[PDB]
Order: sequence, then structure tokens, then C-alpha cells
Amino acid sequence: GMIALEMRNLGGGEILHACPQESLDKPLPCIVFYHGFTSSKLVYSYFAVALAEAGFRVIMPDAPEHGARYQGDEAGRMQRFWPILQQNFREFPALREAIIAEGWLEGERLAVAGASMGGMTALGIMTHHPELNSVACLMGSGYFRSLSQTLFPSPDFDVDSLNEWDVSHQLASLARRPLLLWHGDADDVVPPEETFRLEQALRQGDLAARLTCVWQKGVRHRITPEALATTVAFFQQHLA
Amino acid sequence: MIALEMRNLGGGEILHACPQESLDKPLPCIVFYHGFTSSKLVYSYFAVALAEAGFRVIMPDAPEHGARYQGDEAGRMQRFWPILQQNFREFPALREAIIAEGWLEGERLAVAGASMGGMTALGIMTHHPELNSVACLMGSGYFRSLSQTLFPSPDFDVDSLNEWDVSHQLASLARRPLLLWHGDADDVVPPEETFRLEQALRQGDLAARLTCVWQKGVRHRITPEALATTVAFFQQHLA
Repeated sequence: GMIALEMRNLGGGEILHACPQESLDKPLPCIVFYHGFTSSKLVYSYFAVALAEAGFRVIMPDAPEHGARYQGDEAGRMQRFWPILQQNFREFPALREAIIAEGWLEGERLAVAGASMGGMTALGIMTHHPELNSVACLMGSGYFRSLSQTLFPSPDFDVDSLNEWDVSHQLASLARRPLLLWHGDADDVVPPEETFRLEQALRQGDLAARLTCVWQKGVRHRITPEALATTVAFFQQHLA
Repeated sequence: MIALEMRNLGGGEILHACPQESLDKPLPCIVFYHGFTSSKLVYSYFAVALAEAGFRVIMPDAPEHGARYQGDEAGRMQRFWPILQQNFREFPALREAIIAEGWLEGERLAVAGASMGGMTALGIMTHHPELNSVACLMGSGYFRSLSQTLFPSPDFDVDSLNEWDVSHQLASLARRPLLLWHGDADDVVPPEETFRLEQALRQGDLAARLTCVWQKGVRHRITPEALATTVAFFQQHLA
């Protein structure tokens, strides 16, 4: 069916909202989707299209220093990946409250998803919010302390700031609700081992009963039609 | 606020996006072609961005992609070049279908695409000087030579690409505004493809309508800057 999409201000910033046309004036199951680093909610808006076509409401915010928040300091942003990620985690409760205040959320049917930096965001949120319906992380990681040593390392940022969010001491929270981990097995940006290590830790700990882990052979750091279909099908089995 | 729908035209599924207030009105239209092994849904952010700018956007499936993909992953990898050639050939019928829907205002029609889709847009250009403007993002016009290195297709007659290859008809690329965008670290479609076309047009005195945009350090990926450049280009030429 037909979907509606709009840019709207919510919680003090700009979001992208998509939903079925026939449900603009109704609460719905909602997915917050977080975009990747140096990308934007508009570049990742195909997730909103695909999920709204499946009947969901999708809310896409701007990460710090991205989208309408970006002021052109490209070199500085390159040095602030990890503080940007940390602020992304911290902004989730206020965003949830703003969604609820709009009348957009049906009950407790709220999920969180993202790709790359956005998938890292989703996993960190999950450690603090296992009441969520379900979570998806595509070509991401939960091992922030480790990965911040090599991937876009941030000068003058204390790695201890990531302690509360890193998934190493939070695996039972990741096991509490349905979790999708997707990764291309040839990723040359976020190593596939980030996701393999998490899958193996959950399985070895008897914490994998709610885990869906999908690998795509030969795929690098890019979302494919198969990854998108996997994401939609996952939410159709838990959030719908 | 924009509206987006899937529509079935003559047995082919298309993605259509436009401003909600204009659903029942003709508009300037952009046909956007997706990349190889991708789909119109994965590239639908172009439809979102351009509809937010006031355009109607029509996105079809390439042969063996989207709703036309019915299996044979391995076979599809061997058929890049016949898929591209058939993508060129389908444009007139697609335009006729768009017009039959009442979607197109006059002759205000442009084509664009990324990767294989940008190749498609350039090939269409060579045969359609009546178009308003054309955009090719991280693509190439040098089909005959590129077919020997990028996803080569066995048992495909390369000579059938000669009628489409831009290097056999440089003046046709100069007839209308043309955007070439490329990331200079692209490891899938080499940036040299775009550099060589820009230089060929400049050396032929055929670059007066050419806009060439590079992004330093960017690989085979559409960035927010590339997307903004595409929107700004069509605003310049469809206004």
C-alpha cells in the first residue's frame, strides 16, 4: 500500500517519519532506525520505506554532528566518532518520550535498529533498555572498548566513557529480547569478527535462544536487498 | 510530505514517489536506475530526496533484479553486460508507460542512476537528446572497454555495445546538461572512468554543459554530499 514520509521536528531536532498512509492518525508499532557514520537519515531512508511498506511506523533521527546537526567541520567530526556514539546512546530516552508524546506508539511495541555506527547505537541502547520489543544491528559491533582503539580512534576521549555501554558485561540483556545480528562476511570496515565474537559469546553462555544471526557471503560494508528483506522479516516475527 | 507507492505497469513493478499534494497532477519526472545486485527499494532514498525537492521519481527494476529476480544468483553475475544493454532498450517503453499514467508534465523528463544505473543513464542519453538532463553517479560510459574487466560476461558479443558506448558519440553527451559524480577511492568502478570522459569532452570542446564533481577519499558509496549534489543538479536544470 501507499506510504507517507515527512521531515518533522521532534524533541528539539529534525527526524524522518514514515508510516502507512492509512495510519497517519493512529498509534502503531514503531522502529527507531539509526544511520551510519558520515551518512544521514536521508541516505538511510530506504529502511523507512521498506519497513513502512510492511506496516510499521519508522522514526529516523540525526546523530550528533550529522544531518541538520552538521555544520561542515568534516575534519573534526572524523576525530569524534566515539563521543558522537556515546551521545547517540544518551539521547534515546528523550527521543522515546517525544515519540510517545506524539501519540505515535502502540503500547510497548517499540524496537531499535541501525546500520554500522547505528547498529553500535542499537546494541548500546539494548544494554540499558531490555524492555524493548526487539533490536537489530547490521554490520556493527558491541565491543566499543576494543574497536575504538583502531576504528576512527578519537583523540582526547577517555575510553572509560564506553564502559557502561560495551556489551562484554551485558550479554544477558542482549539475550533478553529478540536480537538480529547481520554482517557481510567480507566487510573491510567493521571486521566481521565483531559480530562472530558476539554470536559465539552468546551461544557459549547459553544466551542465544532469542538470537538471529545472518551472514551474507562475499558482501563487504554495504546493505544488500537480502539484508533489507532479512530485517523486515525479523520485525514481522517479533514486533508485528 | 511525500507519498510513495509500488505500481505494476504492464507486468513490471515500479516505485513511484512524489509530493502528496501532487498525486493527481503531472510533474517534472526523474527516472532513477539502481546498481548491480541492488534494487529499486535499496536505492529508494533517491526517490525520497528528489520527491522532497518537488519532483516525481520513477524507479524500475533492472533485468534480473527486484521483482524480476527469480533466483540464479550465480548466473546473474555472468550477465552484467546483457542486463545493462537490455536496461538501455527498455527506456522508450517505460517513458510511454509514465506518460500513459498522466505522470509527466510536457517533456520535463530526466534520467539518473548510480553504478550500473549511471551507465544506464549515459547509454540512454546517447539515444535521447530530447531529455532535460542526465546524472551518472560512480559509473562509466566506456562500456566496450569496461566489459573486459568489470563483471565480464562470457559468450556475450561485446560489439553490440558499440552503438551505446559514449566514446563513439561524444557530441551526444554535450547536447544536454550532464552530471558526473565519483568518489576518488572507488575500488569497484575506477574513478579513471569519469576522469577519462571529462578529459575526452574537454579535448573535444564538448564540455560546456558538463558538471563534474569528485569527492576525495570516498569509495563505491553514495554520500550525503553526492545526494545533495544530485538534487541541486536537477533543481538547476528542471527549474
